[PDB]
Amino acid sequence: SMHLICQSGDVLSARYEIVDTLGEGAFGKVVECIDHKAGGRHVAVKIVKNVDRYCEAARSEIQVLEHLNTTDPNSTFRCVQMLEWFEHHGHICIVFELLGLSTYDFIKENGFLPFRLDHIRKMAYQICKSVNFLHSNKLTHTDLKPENILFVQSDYTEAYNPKIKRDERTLINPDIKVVDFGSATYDDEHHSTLVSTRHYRAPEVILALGWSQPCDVWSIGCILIEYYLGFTVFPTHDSKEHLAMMERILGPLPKHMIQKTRKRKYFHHDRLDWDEHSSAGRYVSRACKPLKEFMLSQDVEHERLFDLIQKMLEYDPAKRITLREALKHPFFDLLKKS
Ligand SMILES: Nc1ncc2cc3cnccc3c(N)c2n1
Repeated sequence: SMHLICQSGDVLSARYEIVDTLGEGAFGKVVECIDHKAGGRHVAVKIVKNVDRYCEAARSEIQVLEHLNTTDPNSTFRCVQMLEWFEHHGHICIVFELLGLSTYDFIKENGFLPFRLDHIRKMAYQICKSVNFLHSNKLTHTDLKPENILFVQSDYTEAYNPKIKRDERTLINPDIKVVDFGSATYDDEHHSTLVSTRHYRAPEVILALGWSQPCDVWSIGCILIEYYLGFTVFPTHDSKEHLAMMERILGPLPKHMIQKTRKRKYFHHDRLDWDEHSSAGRYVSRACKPLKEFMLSQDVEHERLFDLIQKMLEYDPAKRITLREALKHPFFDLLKKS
């Protein structure tokens, strides 16, 4: 039914002409449109599947963006601006400023290669500033991932970089914004037991110990390592394998978190019940590595990045670095006068 109303040429709300699809999910899709009542300006419209789960998420997102766009009308803190919302043939549609590619599509279309370190630095700072602003307003985003970070403009120059032997796309401007506030939760709201997309899920979430702001910090840690590597660090759908991956990369989970989890399935007597010599086990041993072994250079800037990531990927949420502390980290010094 959604395909009936989201095609090129369609006009929504007697105003917005659909050009093309920007992205799709189980929530619905986002299409680029020409706004004929605003001079031809292109915008992005999110058309939400007509399903209670996703409908409530959209009403929720509207609430949250009205708050944030009011607090921060100039978008100093880099949340996407919502321009309008409306109903179209029973579907909630939310209009946003049009942005560039997500950091995920860019990596994908560039052959799954990493970003340059100086871009990672600017991007990381903006992500941390943005989400920290959410945290100031008693909000957790809960679904941070590279699909939900978008370049403001994804214009690029090309050069034959013979370090790979292939034409290369290089970002002109690495500014980003954060999108997708339909899972965002206030400190006082009910916290659902399963949040975040699998690969960016914090261990307190997987183990169902409760969560709040710190789980975003774990997500940002994952995002940063993917920017550095150009691939997903926890490419698994299974929770136990995910936990095994964490151990191979970050070492054993804290005894005290294991004792507390309602998810007894995953464990035996204080250790993860994981057979290293199994098929999946041997894959994890050879693929996954201790964090620091992923570094591509001993150069101090690389070390600095990896120190920050390590602190974002602290298992115990109570000990995990906060974004307020993260913004003062030495990795970011190169962005400041002195
Ligand atoms: N290019 C572009 N521009 C704005 C967007 C807003 C969005 C707002 N919420 C979710 C997804 C969204 C997108 N994929 C967007 N894509």
